[PDB]
Amino acid sequence: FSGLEAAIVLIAFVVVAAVFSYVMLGAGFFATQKSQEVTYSGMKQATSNLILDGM
Amino acid sequence: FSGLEAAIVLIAFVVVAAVFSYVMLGAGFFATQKSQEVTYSGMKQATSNLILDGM
Repeated sequence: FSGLEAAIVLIAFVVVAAVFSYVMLGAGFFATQKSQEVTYSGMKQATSNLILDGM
Repeated sequence: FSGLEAAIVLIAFVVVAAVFSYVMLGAGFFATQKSQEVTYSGMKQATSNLILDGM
């Protein structure tokens, strides 16, 4: 049994990690960038209120 | 009984040895050179992965 083949796999473990890492970050930024949008809209929802002024 | 004839055979033992030796090496290099190819392809199999980037 040789670690030469272990290397072959070690790539695969690392690569899928990096790809998941890659996407999760992308998934994550979008998660954040979405989480930001709802907040900006959230405050804009309340503060965009319009009012009847006087009689 | 004379070793003169033993020589005649001793050639034959040596020759088939050298031929087997000759081929086994050739069989062996190919074994190795094959063992290398699968490894190169093996890493190339994992690392050649392609990815969808972003939305």
